Amino acid sequence: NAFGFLRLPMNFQPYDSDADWVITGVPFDMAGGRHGPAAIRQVSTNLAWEHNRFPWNFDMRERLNVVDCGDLVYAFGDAREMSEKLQAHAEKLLAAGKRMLSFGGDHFVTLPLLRAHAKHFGKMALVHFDAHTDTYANGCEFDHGTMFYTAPKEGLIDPNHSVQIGIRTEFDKDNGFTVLDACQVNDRSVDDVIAQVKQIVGDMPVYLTFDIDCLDPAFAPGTGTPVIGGLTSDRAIKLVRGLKDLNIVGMDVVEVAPAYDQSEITALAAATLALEMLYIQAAKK
Amino acid sequence: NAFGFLRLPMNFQPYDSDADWVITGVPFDAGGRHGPAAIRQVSTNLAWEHNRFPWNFDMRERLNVVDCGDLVYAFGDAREMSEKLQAHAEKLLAAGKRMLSFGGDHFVTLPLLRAHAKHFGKMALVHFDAHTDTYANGCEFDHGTMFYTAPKEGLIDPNHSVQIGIRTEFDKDNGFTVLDACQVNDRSVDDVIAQVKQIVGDMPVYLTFDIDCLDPAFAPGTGTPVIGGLTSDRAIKLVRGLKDLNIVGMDVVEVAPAYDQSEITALAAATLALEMLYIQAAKK
Amino acid sequence: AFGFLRLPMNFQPYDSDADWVITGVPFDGGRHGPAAIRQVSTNLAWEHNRFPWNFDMRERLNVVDCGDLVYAFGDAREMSEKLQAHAEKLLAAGKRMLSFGGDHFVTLPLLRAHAKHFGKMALVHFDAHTDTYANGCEFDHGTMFYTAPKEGLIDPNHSVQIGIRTEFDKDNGFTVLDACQVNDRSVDDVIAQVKQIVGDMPVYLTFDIDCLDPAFAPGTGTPVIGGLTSDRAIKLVRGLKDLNIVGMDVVEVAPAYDQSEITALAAATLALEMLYIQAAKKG
Amino acid sequence: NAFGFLRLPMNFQPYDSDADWVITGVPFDAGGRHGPAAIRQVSTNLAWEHNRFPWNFDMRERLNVVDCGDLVYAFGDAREMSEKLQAHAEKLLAAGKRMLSFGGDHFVTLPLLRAHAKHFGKMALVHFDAHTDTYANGCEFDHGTMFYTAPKEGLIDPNHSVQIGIRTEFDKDNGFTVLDACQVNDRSVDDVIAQVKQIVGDMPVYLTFDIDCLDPAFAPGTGTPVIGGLTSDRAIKLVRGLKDLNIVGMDVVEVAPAYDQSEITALAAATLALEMLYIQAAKK
Amino acid sequence: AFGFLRLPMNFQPYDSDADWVITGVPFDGGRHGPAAIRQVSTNLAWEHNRFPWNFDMRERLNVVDCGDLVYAFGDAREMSEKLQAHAEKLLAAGKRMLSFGGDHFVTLPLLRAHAKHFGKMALVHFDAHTDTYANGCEFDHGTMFYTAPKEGLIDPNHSVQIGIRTEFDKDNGFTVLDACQVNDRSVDDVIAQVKQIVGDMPVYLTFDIDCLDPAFAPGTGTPVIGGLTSDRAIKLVRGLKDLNIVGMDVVEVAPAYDQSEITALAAATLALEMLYIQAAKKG
Amino acid sequence: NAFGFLRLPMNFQPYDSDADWVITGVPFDMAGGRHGPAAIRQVSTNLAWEHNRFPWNFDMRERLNVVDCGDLVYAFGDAREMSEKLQAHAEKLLAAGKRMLSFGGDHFVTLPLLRAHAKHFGKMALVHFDAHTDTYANGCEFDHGTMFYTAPKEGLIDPNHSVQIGIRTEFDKDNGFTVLDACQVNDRSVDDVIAQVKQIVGDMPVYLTFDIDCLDPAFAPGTGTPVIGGLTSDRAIKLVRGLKDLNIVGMDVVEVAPAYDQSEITALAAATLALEMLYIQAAKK
Ligand SMILES: [Mn+2]
Ligand SMILES: [Mn+2]
Ligand SMILES: [Mn+2]
Ligand SMILES: [Mn+2]
Ligand SMILES: [Mn+2]
Ligand SMILES: [Mn+2]
Ligand SMILES: [Mn+2]
Ligand SMILES: [Mn+2]
Ligand SMILES: [Mn+2]
Ligand SMILES: [Mn+2]
Ligand SMILES: [Mn+2]
Ligand SMILES: [Mn+2]
Repeated sequence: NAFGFLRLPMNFQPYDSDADWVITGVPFDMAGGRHGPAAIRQVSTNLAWEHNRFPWNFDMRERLNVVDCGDLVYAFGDAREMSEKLQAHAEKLLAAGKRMLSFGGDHFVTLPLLRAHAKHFGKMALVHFDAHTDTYANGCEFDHGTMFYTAPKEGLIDPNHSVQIGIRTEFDKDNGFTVLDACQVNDRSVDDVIAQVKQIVGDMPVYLTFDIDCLDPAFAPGTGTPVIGGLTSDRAIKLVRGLKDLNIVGMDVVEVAPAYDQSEITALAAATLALEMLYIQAAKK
Repeated sequence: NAFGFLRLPMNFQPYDSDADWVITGVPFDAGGRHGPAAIRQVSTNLAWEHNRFPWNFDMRERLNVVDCGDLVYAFGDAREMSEKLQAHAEKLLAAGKRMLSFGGDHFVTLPLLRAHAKHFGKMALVHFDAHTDTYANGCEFDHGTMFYTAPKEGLIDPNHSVQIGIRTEFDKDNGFTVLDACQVNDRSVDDVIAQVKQIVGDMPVYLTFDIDCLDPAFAPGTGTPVIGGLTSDRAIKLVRGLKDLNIVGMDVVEVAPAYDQSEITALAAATLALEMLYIQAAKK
Repeated sequence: AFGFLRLPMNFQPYDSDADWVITGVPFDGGRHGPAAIRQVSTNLAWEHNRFPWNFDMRERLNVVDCGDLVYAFGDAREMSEKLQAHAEKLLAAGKRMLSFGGDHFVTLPLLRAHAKHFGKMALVHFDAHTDTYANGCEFDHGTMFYTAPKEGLIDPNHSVQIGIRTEFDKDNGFTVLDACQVNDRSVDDVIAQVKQIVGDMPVYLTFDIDCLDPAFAPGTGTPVIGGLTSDRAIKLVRGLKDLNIVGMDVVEVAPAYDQSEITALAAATLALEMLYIQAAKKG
Repeated sequence: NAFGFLRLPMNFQPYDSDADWVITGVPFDAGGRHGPAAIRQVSTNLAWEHNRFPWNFDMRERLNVVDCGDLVYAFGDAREMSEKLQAHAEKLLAAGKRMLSFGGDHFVTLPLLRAHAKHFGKMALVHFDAHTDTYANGCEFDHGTMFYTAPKEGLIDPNHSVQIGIRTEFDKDNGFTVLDACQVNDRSVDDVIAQVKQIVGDMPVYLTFDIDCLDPAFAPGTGTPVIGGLTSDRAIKLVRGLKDLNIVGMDVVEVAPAYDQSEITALAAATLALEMLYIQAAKK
Repeated sequence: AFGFLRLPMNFQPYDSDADWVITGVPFDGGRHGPAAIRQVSTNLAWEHNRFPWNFDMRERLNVVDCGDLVYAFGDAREMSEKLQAHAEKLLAAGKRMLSFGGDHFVTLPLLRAHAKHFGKMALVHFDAHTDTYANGCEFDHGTMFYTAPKEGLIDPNHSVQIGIRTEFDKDNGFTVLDACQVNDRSVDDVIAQVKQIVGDMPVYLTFDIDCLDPAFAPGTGTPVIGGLTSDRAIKLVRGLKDLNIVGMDVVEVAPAYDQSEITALAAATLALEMLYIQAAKKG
Repeated sequence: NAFGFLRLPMNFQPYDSDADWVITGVPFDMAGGRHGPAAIRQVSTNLAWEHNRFPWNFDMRERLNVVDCGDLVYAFGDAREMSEKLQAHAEKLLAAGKRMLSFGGDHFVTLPLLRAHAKHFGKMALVHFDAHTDTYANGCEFDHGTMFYTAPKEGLIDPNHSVQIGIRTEFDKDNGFTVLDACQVNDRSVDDVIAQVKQIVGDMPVYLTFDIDCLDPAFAPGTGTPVIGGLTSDRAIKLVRGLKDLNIVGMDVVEVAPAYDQSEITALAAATLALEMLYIQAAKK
């Protein structure tokens, strides 16, 4: 109570709660993204004092019952156990009617989530903010750059209605994934880019995943794999806000590595983005 | 002598000096006390330029600026800081001097507004910040309440005031014109300045600049950060675009050196401060 | 596997199958610039094709890193002389130079060696400063582009200075594209004007990292607010492909003032782009 | 559940729990608010040890410890923090629980002393700090005045109290025995502990630990640092040497994470905290 | 001039006039340990005779640095196998090893190679942890000195563990000199007991940097308060001269958590002492 | 006024003031010791609130008129001008009857000071706290490791009554300088070491110079040339305090490089040592 993200209530038995949205922390890397959820929670008090978060004219916590269920408990080193307890957690939540905002953690945390969400929402469109496309063909079982190769192959997402925003590194130009790379995103208007995004997604249900490395290192230095020429936090937030009218079933923010943060501005970016992900959900009501 | 901000002369008895502009540091409340120190130390970066770019003249040739050090007051006592600070300002103003002031908590502006209102009348406030600082029901010494109190005491006129760079909850119905960061970041400097001049009119202006207006990327060293702010480039051009307004006093506040990174925030504040001085000099 | 971008170290590069040689020049807190740049560059090494390129620079050029220049602990005079000798023998053997600072001063020896082998050059200069101070000490950064034209090394009248944010001289023949306008103009616009100024002349490309705004390059000794973004820096560099760049360096990185290695990463990324735009013209 | 300090259970309704010891965080005033957060985050470093060295048993097997989170109070209001904090403590104490408390400003101890005095009588204070915190003429909410006020309100008896690690000006004439850092650093642990036991007697003890007691080399993360302090090794052995005293409550305060370096200070505090728990457990 | 302590790099060290070879083993935030250690070591290089010694180690041993071990980005199994192969071929050619971590796990391959060439060894272990966990993952730091005795690589009964500050097993044959007593006893006292435990057996010297108190070595991934000072660490290492040390490593340095480079400097200084005490016995 | 070190009065015209002791800052390196005096001043407020600085039972500022004259103004790059304006400054102060506590800055700052002091006090005994002996035979004209070679050769100090405390690096064992190296200093009692110091110095006038690198890097990380195995701040302060009965004519603290400081603990060590240097002067009265 008054102890989680944004001073929301902790509830460690959330499956039968009245919550609409459950926040879950997943401290996991396989560096230093393990403390991402702690850092995000700790800095979110910056945001909590606004009754109506700018620029909105209503309070999210009045339109949505959001609870923080803490962090996922699993064997210290084991990633298989992480992955299985994460998908299990996610399935039990979805079956109870709840929706998920999730804090990472390694981006790999997303595969368990997509798997669980796919069972309840069908094949999904992926809106992916990152500097990496994370479609690596031959990597380790738990590599965090291989999950959006594995997800289409397991029929979890449809590349042909997915969009990858802020890319700045080598990628495969023929996946059916539409790559809106940081170069053009930075040189195009937010409206322009949202228009193109909406055209691709359709009315398909969306999973929204945001690796913080998508922001330029100056705006978000606290990440393990930085790439220069990224987005501003102002552009990120405007883009996220522009996704209001999509059918976003679930969402997560990942790769925040507090050990490389500077005066918390990377955790602040994640907490503000996570809150915007909530407000756009509340604004559809 | 050669020891204060920008290697300007220290003068701890400025009231009868032949200085036009007096720099005053006010170390007051986290940890924005070293704001003035940080600003002065980093300012030597700028001092070597004879004509600070992009100006084609030397501010120091057109204006006598002296740095009078920091305001002495009972260490924790805030009611002393205010009375000592207003008195300082009143005596400087009566002697014909003008003030560039370094914070320090943003609250320090309210004493300076009281002092300035007695000498210049009701003012227009040009307010760069991420917060509107109009909180109605707060502690008498809360930093985010100065622009609720000031209109109520008749110091400033909301209806010619403007609040630039806002990124947090505010009050749309109170007379202040709020140019939010979302907007300012998407609009040209000329567009915004035009609008600023429209609202302000011919009226006299007190310019207050809370560094949290700048995005934490450029001003990480602040106590209450908000993402999606202004760049240093935009902040400096906007400030430079107020040349033609009647700016009677000015301050830069909320630099918390504990959270600064490679002295970036203090550099921005000192640069902005210097630009505030050139605006004055380019009219003389 | 051990030098910049996991390239081969070759401490005997004068006779070698390499077409380009990377040389660290630790010199003054920019001693450690070259180390910082190498260490962070592994972030880029894993990309077969460095985005947004369509091929691997490593398959179009043999590039080797011969380490750092050895000179007397404090003697800058030996530093200069051993630096210019180093280049003269590299440039002599039909090998090019990407060099890492280090003090910006390091460019002046390199310009002396380059002028003997390519003639008077156009200077493409990324910096917040113009570095043209006449009445300055013998070994001093800032003064090089007063000395270099008087020694007939570069032609101011085809030289361009990009990102300037500080006091400078308007009447000396250098074209200054200050950070105020560079940030308000399109890259294409600026590149067009660069190409117009330089013409067909061989260019030396020098990049003082303070050109970037301190938010992006905090790790610098002489920082100035209101500079360029890394995005704009990289697009401008990339836009110089069609010019004839004979030599290039990246200087002023100071790790003691770096934050989460972002200055070093910006310099390593720019340096890699300087290599790609070379590889772009040979293939 | 598995979420609080040392991965212990959270329980936000601890008053009727079957817990022996309750951990409470009090975020209050620079920037010692994140003291509790910092302590909890770093504490996982210790949690993996089943028998925390050098003990030959597991504290968690002998004691039910729960973490009840942080004290909620009106954000800036300090008079609320005190009344809410004393009430919290009184209700826990009446229910038979004992308190390990994380600061937070050192001032938080005075409410906890009021609560404890009602349940345990007048106490002996064992006080590790670089400051004596006995300032007579201060603000009602000044951190360095709690051990002037507490004797005057009859909460503690100076004549069985001891102040360990002092490195700054103090008052020799007020009943407290002051073991200065110069002395403690030159004397064996057994020597000092002998003396501590002599002074304290059989009387009940409240153990308060301000982290600035540790030399800034080991606890850089503090707001008022003083050189020539204690090592973490000496601090932990001294604390461990109080096993036989009747310690009724305990706290660790003044961890300012903004000034911490690689989480060293928070680690020391959490380790010391855990040792405070083992002292209790080794008597049960 | 480019490796540790400005020693020569030699990427082909198997046939070389060197008697000792320095090898970085970047492995997991200890990837960057070896770099950090090399970069800071120049602080020591300028001393002809490293204090308090009466001669130059560099004039009694040929020491070279062959860089870092090349292995698959994430495959630790290849890391181990290429590491043990590396050592087996070095130890085979009559060359010794000072190695830099890197994860402490790196020692286990090195112990496998060393045991084949020197037999079962006494372990002199500086760490806050005993690293004897039985029921742990295949590749995991902490478990090595459970695996190493079961594989007959070391003899617990002549092995000593110095600086322990955490849970451990009292009954397994290892002699634990915990940081509580080590800090309360004289170096001579402790060295005497070390010499008594080890006897005439060949020793492998492994130094996990968390042994030092976090105040002295902040840059570590698993820190524990109440550890050793660098002064005491260096005096203890120095006191092992008369023992027969066949191989040595320094591990767990994590720069992401270092403060003003003091952890790296402590490790580079210890490593240099490990070299002097070798040079002490040959001259 | 109330603006210098320890909130003491600034006085930029100190030669004819009533001060006994003048504090002078010398921002100079030839890295990053230039801001040493600023850092020292800024952190000294930590100390200023104690009326009687522990462990003393009197107030220094009651027994001594101490003023801070600011920093020495000279040509930005030129060290010759630094050196000459520094010695000139020092001579004018000494001739006026004033005594000097000086903040560095590069250790080289000491040569101008010794030169000026020698003219007024004669040949001096040097009490030197540092990890380096600074007796380098062949270095640059302004090398900061060569000044205590140059000073005996110019007849400024007598090595045979000088003592070098906390040494941890290669030095020349036959200078007549008595080296009390950190190894033994750390293993010997403070009384023991002071006794030996007093025996060597005699009643000769002492210049006390303290390079902060003498402290172990953990206690004082903010220096350019660190060496491990140094002294604690507690031992440094006790030793300095033990020099009360020597005839210390002048004093300085040098090499504080704020760019490598951690939470100001290096500047705090210098400011506390500098204050102790003042209290021992006041305690003889
Ligand atoms: Mn990414
Ligand atoms: Mn990703
Ligand atoms: Mn604000
Ligand atoms: Mn404000
Ligand atoms: Mn520059
Ligand atoms: Mn330059
Ligand atoms: Mn205290
Ligand atoms: Mn206290
Ligand atoms: Mn360990
Ligand atoms: Mn270990
Ligand atoms: Mn030294
Ligand atoms: Mn020295």
